[PDB]
Amino acid sequence: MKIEEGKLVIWINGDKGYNGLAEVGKKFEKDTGIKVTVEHPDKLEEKFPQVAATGDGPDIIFWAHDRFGGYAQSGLLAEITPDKAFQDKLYPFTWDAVRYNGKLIAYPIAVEALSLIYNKDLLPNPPKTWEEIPALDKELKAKGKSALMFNLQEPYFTWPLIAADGGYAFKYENGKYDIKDVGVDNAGAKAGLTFLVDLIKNKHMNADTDYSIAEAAFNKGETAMTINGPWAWSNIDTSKVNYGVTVLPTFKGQPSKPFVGVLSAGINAASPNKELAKEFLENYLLTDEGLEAVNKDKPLGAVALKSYEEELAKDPRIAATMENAQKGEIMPNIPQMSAFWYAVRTAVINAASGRQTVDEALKDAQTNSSSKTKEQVTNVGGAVVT
Ligand SMILES: OC[C@H]1O[C@H](O[C@H]2[C@H](O)[C@@H](O)[C@@H](O)O[C@@H]2CO)[C@H](O)[C@@H](O)[C@@H]1O
Repeated sequence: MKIEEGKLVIWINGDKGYNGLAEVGKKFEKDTGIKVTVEHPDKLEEKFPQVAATGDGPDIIFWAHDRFGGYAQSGLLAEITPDKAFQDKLYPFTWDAVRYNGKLIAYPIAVEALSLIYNKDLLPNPPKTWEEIPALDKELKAKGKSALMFNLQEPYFTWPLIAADGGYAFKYENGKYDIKDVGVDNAGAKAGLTFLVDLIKNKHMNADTDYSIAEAAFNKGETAMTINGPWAWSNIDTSKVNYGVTVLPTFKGQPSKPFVGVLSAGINAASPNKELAKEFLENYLLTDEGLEAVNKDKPLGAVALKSYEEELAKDPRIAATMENAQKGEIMPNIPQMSAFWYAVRTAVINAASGRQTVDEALKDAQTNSSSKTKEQVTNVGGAVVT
């Protein structure tokens, strides 16, 4: 109703291959007459639940699977209906990532994990440990370069270090995540965040560094290393930088443990075009030709579609992505994930900027993460005085 019948509107993050996705949309339109419009709103993962709560928003939303349990619990995502032959085309573990309360609530697209990206002309042998980074930066600074820059504003990028020596989100046991058993303020989490904060205090990193600042610096050759996902490789290809993609550094001898996302496509529960969305996703996007179009724009990572992953696997960068994914953990998709991420975002930004100590910051994050959230998608705009 509110979403227009007879067309598809799609939202996807602006760092992904939205132009390639639009090409698949234009093919669909040429074949079927059905217009497909791709948009990449800022903060789409916050906008979606707000507008979808009223029956508006896109027909299809692309995001990592971790947000989708919350959306489904709120009644905002449709159960999908792929048949067995279709399900056979994708890796079983990717279907598990989009299963919520026994139901499939999105189409898996690709497996995303962070890797260490390095400039082979500044650093032909990248460091195997976090511990050696301060000395490396000291050496490079004397010559007008830095060792490492990555996004310090989103906790996704610092999580691998927090988790390395023992940090965790929710304990999983016997078919359930226990929201009362959270691992954000244990000794391992404290050790990792303390190491990051010390890097900042010793002027090896800047607390204000964000995604754009880090990407620009790496791609200009000002910093020897960054931490990012497969989507970023396209812009580095364009840049003058000769780069490699490798395993994340260890911390206290333990592998960094990135939280692994499955980029997924959910169908708005209010869409009058659920059948059109199914046809588009199963018969146009999740094909070798469709994924190629998106992947050529911005790499997806290790795709869920078996036939195309076999092609993409011939690539040391994908081998590295998989190595890092296997050392980390697939994110939970439970509704509590939103609270978890907001809590850890606050702790990381506050500790990095010197607004809180590490102990103070993570104690707060532990409290909010483990608080069973009576969640609402209501807002002030619908409020009425009674
Ligand atoms: O930083 C917290 C943030 O992490 C994840 O978002 C990732 C996403 O998985 C990637 O596809 C890519 O877009 O980078 C994002 C971080 O900027 C979680 O998916 C998200 O819920 C969480 O807020």
